[PDB]
Amino acid sequence: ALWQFRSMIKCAIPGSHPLMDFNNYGCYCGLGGSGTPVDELDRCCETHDNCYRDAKNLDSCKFLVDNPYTESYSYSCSNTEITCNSKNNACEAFICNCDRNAAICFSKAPYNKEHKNLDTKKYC
Ligand SMILES: CCCCOC(=O)c1ccccc1C(=O)OCCCC
Ligand SMILES: [Ca+2]
Ligand SMILES: [Ca+2]
Ligand SMILES: [Ca+2]
Ligand SMILES: [Cl-]
Repeated sequence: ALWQFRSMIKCAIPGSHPLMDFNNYGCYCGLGGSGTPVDELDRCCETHDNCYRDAKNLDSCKFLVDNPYTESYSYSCSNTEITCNSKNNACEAFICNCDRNAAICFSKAPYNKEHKNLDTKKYC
């Protein structure tokens, strides 16, 4: 669920304020996205967006208000490492992996301050 992804990001990058660091960054970090990602951080976000698009295609899975962000799963944080609980159902596990792969991706991508609140109408 959305709150758990923020909390995952804080797990992987203890310095971070996720909402202020990664919301409205580049072309993809943020509600929807358009164009081509501007750096590898933005591409992590585009990959997360597409991970969610796939999960919605799982005929197996029907999310409240069709938003996988509404679906809570179980995970834990130990020393910077994220673990998705194996007892999450197939839909939860899918979302859990989208979020973990994105948190780990954000953790290893250079953070370019020029790309925070990018003018997306122009650059994306
Ligand atoms: C399916 C309707 C979309 C609903 O908005 C959200 O869940 C949402 C809410 C708060 C912060 C970020 C997002 C987001 O980044 O969502 C990405 C979905 C873009 C269509
Ligand atoms: Ca985000
Ligand atoms: Ca997005
Ligand atoms: Ca659930
Ligand atoms: Cl966020």
